[PDB]
Amino acid sequence: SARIVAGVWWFFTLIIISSYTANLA
Amino acid sequence: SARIVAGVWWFFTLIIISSYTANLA
Repeated sequence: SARIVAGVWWFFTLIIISSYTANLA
Repeated sequence: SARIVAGVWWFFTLIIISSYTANLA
């Protein structure tokens, strides 16, 4: 139950931080 | 107590490494 939550949130924050890095770049 | 310290520090080092990567790019 919590595993998919952690996974989805992890993917979410991953794409977000990568996008931030790219934009700043 | 320590949870928000780890969180804030994580956010901090996150912004810093993203900024470094972007700048170097």
